[PDB]
Amino acid sequence: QHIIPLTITFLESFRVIEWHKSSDRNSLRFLRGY
RNA sequence: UAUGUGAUGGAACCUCUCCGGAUAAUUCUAUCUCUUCUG
Repeated sequence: QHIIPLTITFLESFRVIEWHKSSDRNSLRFLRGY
């Protein structure tokens, strides 16, 4: 197979969602911020 | 650490309301100090 590397260089900041359980991955807190 | 024919989340102002305020002449006279030995 062939591998094509990619790089993403952020500039200022970005948003991160927190960890959720497998059974609770369809809540409002997960759908928003997906 | 995703799973793939489908992600406007850049898709949302911690915004709004509240006298560091009130009262006071930089003025002025009565003592202080305890053990003395027969008196």
